[PDB]
Amino acid sequence: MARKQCQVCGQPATVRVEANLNGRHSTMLLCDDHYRQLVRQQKRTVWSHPQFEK
Ligand SMILES: [Zn+2]
Repeated sequence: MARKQCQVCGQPATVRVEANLNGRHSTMLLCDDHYRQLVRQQKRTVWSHPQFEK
């Protein structure tokens, strides 16, 4: 129950983000673009792309 929307914008959140805080399951709802932007803030872990590689 308790329908929540994107906490940033009033659009339907297609992504459910479950964050653990001291065991507490925090359910944060964001749109896809927001979530991608959020993960983007965390930098990129293991990503390789040819820059001058052939
Ligand atoms: Zn949104």
